[PDB]
Amino acid sequence: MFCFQCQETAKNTGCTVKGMCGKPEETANLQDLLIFVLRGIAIYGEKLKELGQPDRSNDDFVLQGLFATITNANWDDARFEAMISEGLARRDKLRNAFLAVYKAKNGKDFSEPLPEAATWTGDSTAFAEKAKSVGILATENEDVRSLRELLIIGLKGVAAYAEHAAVLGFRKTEIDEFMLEALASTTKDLSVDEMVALVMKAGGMAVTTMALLDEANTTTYGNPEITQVNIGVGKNPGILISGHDLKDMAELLKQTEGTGVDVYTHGEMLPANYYPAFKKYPHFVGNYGGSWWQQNPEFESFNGPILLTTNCLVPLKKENTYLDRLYTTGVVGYEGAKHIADRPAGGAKDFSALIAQAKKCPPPVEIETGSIVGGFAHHQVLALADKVVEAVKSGAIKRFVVMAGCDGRQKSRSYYTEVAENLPKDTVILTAGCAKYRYNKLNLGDIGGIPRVLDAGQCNDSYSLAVIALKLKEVFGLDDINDLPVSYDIAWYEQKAVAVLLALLFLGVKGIRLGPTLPAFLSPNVAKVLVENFNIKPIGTVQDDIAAMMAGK
Ligand code: SF4
Repeated sequence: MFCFQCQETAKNTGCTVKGMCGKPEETANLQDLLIFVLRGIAIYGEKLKELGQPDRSNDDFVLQGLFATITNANWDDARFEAMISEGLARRDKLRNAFLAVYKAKNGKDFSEPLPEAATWTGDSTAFAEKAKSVGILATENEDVRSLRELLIIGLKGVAAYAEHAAVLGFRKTEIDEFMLEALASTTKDLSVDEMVALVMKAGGMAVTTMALLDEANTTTYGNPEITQVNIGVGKNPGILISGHDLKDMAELLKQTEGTGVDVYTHGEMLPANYYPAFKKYPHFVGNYGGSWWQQNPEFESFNGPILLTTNCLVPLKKENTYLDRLYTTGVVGYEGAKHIADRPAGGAKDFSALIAQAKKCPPPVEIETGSIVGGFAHHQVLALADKVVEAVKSGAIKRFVVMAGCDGRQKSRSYYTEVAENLPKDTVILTAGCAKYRYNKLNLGDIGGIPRVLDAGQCNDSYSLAVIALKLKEVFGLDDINDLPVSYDIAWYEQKAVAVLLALLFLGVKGIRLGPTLPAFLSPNVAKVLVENFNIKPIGTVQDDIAAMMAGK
């Protein structure tokens, strides 16, 4: 196999036998075949737009197909076979529509050479073998491979956020059009300038999509606000909801109300605690456990059903017993886990089986007590702008350090904890995404009532951090966002984090430290471009990086 799209890729080079995440050969290869079929859809969908007859009927299928191939999203080979088969059928529908429109506009049959992604077909028995030859290693030039895969990796991150927006009824044609432009581009022979421009365009579409998801989430559930979140437990059976999808949360809360089953969040659902629409339910207890990579023992000890709305779902250990109460939904899949089907238009998912099972379960094991404070998204922080700016001006707050992003399991990640612990006491950490779990249960206190860790929310709520930085740029009358007293020490893990990074590069943020290692999918020459254009940096020692950041370097 060959996969290198996440931080934990083997030898920081590529997973070749079995993924470090657990993804086996067969699954990895099926994901490659799905992306190949998506490129085929893209080739005809882009041509139909160019002819003036765009067909948007595959928008959601494309988002969902890309999302299903994100790290720790979907482990169910039968789901990938179904998506490949359905993708071939959708592709051929687009092909036949394109052939007819082309013939009408040109007075002759289409006869131009097309990439294999546009024309190959087979039944599911053919998938495993074909999959071997249509993966990443089919592109041998290292710079073409690097810029095509960087584009697809950021694009999948954008697709995940676009899917959450779409679930909530928010869509923009430019996003779905770009999915096909970007996919199709990876079958074309393009100059380096053209390939780099597409990656930067992906960063601008990450800005568009992150803004759209921020609009979707806050229009539907309110602006996040300062909240103290219990991390202890109650004495009722519960359901634990994990991943990122807030509409699933809204429906689970409504369905569990009055049933005697409590709701708990996990992982990237912690920010559901911050939204006014959800704070109104008394049976919403708080947040259980820690980061995604700790979920085997914590899903076990939770005792009730667990609902994965998105990644990260990690394979069970052999001694884990919770498969019978593990539920997937959305693009998530796992062999042997019960899947909650998509809601129909104008309808709701049905979580009744989780509720019935919960009542047969013991209450959660308490693994810690106390609280986490959060809800500092853009409306809440701008509400405090005068106090924050006074603190800057008085020197009470010397610097902000953005430590947003995505966590993972490697030991080197203790760096982020150590940076948080060792930063001077007149600094404030800004965070979003599960990278927060390296430092959100410390006792760093506050500065004149402003907490020293400000959690804006999910990794997508890195959007709020950019909005805050742009506002402060204007308040301080600066010509360059980089001259703010803000440093960026971002942790990444999978493809959403990469989308966030590309958004920040599109916004002109330079000097970012990215870790705990750099992507395997940057060739030497592509790494150099990003260094020359954006001064991206690897992490160094805790003491060295703190001292450089405090100097604005
Ligand atoms: S998703 Fe990450 S750990 Fe899993 S196979 Fe790909 S690079 Fe390896």
